[PDB]
Amino acid sequence: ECESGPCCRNCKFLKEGTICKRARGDDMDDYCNGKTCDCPRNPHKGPAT
Repeated sequence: ECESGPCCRNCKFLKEGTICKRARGDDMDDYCNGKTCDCPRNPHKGPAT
Protein backbone atom coordinates (compact mmCIF):
# COMPACT_ATOMS: atom_id res chain seq x y z
CA GLU A 1 0.00 0.00 0.00
CA CYS A 2 2.46 2.60 -1.24
CA GLU A 3 -0.27 5.02 -0.25
CA SER A 4 -3.42 2.94 0.00
CA GLY A 5 -4.42 2.66 -3.64
CA PRO A 6 -4.79 -0.81 -5.16
CA CYS A 7 -2.71 -2.03 -8.08
CA CYS A 8 0.68 -1.35 -6.53
CA ARG A 9 1.52 -4.33 -4.36
CA ASN A 10 4.57 -2.51 -3.04
CA CYS A 11 4.36 0.59 -5.20
CA LYS A 12 4.89 -0.86 -8.66
CA PHE A 13 1.89 -3.10 -9.23
CA LEU A 14 2.26 -6.65 -10.49
CA LYS A 15 -0.51 -7.65 -12.86
CA GLU A 16 -4.01 -7.88 -11.43
CA GLY A 17 -4.00 -11.26 -9.73
CA THR A 18 -1.48 -10.71 -6.97
CA ILE A 19 -3.54 -12.47 -4.32
CA CYS A 20 -2.68 -11.20 -0.86
CA LYS A 21 -2.02 -14.44 0.98
CA ARG A 22 -3.34 -17.76 -0.25
CA ALA A 23 -4.78 -18.42 3.19
CA ARG A 24 -6.69 -21.36 1.78
CA GLY A 25 -3.19 -22.78 1.52
CA ASP A 26 -0.69 -19.98 2.00
CA ASP A 27 -0.19 -16.66 0.26
CA MET A 28 0.58 -15.45 -3.24
CA ASP A 29 1.25 -11.74 -3.67
CA ASP A 30 -0.73 -8.52 -3.57
CA TYR A 31 -3.00 -7.23 -6.30
CA CYS A 32 -5.28 -4.23 -6.64
CA ASN A 33 -8.62 -5.49 -5.41
CA GLY A 34 -10.03 -2.05 -6.13
CA LYS A 35 -9.35 -0.95 -2.57
CA THR A 36 -5.63 -1.14 -1.95
CA CYS A 37 -2.40 -2.80 -3.04
CA ASP A 38 -1.30 -4.63 0.09
CA CYS A 39 -2.17 -8.23 -0.66
CA PRO A 40 -5.66 -7.22 -1.81
CA ARG A 41 -6.26 -10.61 -3.37
CA ASN A 42 -6.39 -13.34 -0.76
CA PRO A 43 -10.02 -14.47 -0.91
CA HIS A 44 -8.97 -17.74 0.68
CA LYS A 45 -9.41 -19.02 4.22
CA GLY A 46 -10.45 -15.61 5.50
CA PRO A 47 -7.98 -13.25 3.83
CA ALA A 48 -8.80 -10.47 1.40
CA THR A 49 -7.25 -7.02 1.15
